[PDB]
Amino acid sequence: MDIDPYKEFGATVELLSFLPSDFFPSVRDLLDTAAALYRDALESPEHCSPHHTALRQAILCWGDLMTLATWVGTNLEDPASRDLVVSYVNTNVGLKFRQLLWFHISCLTFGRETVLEYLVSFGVWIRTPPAARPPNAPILST
Amino acid sequence: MDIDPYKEFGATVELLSFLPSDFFPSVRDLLDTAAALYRDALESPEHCSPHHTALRQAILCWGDLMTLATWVGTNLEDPASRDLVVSYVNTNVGLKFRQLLWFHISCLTFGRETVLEYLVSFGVWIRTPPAARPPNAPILST
Ligand SMILES: [Cl-]
Ligand SMILES: [Cl-]
Ligand SMILES: [Cl-]
Repeated sequence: MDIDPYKEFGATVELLSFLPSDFFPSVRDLLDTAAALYRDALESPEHCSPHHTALRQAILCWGDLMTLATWVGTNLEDPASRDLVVSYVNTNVGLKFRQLLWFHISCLTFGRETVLEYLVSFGVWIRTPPAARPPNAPILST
Repeated sequence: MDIDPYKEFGATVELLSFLPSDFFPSVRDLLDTAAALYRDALESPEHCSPHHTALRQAILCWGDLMTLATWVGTNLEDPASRDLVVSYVNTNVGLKFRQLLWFHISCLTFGRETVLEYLVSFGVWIRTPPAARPPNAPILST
């Protein structure tokens, strides 16, 4: 089987991958922000929206991923398990889940429709040769 | 925060934990049932249910778990192997993923409410002496 966590929301993995990695904030900064704003909504008994329903599972899934990454990097007596877990987290799943947190939090702050257009706008800007774009890349607001 | 993934769906971690860990099918079977019933709906871009939105996310991050497992057995010496990491996973979050997959799939097949009422009745039924219960077990259907 094969699923795109973004398809049901009107985006894809490729649309987010077209953003540069350094653009997304850290896993901890996103987690902090997700609490401060939607602490109350996330811990509620009402699916506030499919964005809330996705954000709860994603956040909990990542903690499962992080428990495993901890066990593998600490309790394997092979020393290369450190570098393998650091690589796995940076290279692979940390950035994949940094995008996912950012998408659903921004859809909740600026609305799904606003956020999507910002992707496509960012998409032309990056694809555009530098002397032909504005020095500042696009920016998200209401 | 502290997010119960069952709370927006009327249940709690303790209610799923109220059934014996023997009871929930392997993660592999549940994926097969999930792909055999809601493949096209889960891959659909249509939000089909808050259960759908949540099932999609659980499916993908079981894969992120097994992907890490693979790295360890591939990139490290064979005493630390994929079989070791996976044995760790299934000991840990393995049941947690079986309960989730079951709850959300079985909530799609039968009514959600059917499932919740089953959880309590089946849970007490297996705990009751044969002499002091009805002979026929609480069951799920429509
Ligand atoms: Cl971080
Ligand atoms: Cl392109
Ligand atoms: Cl008991």
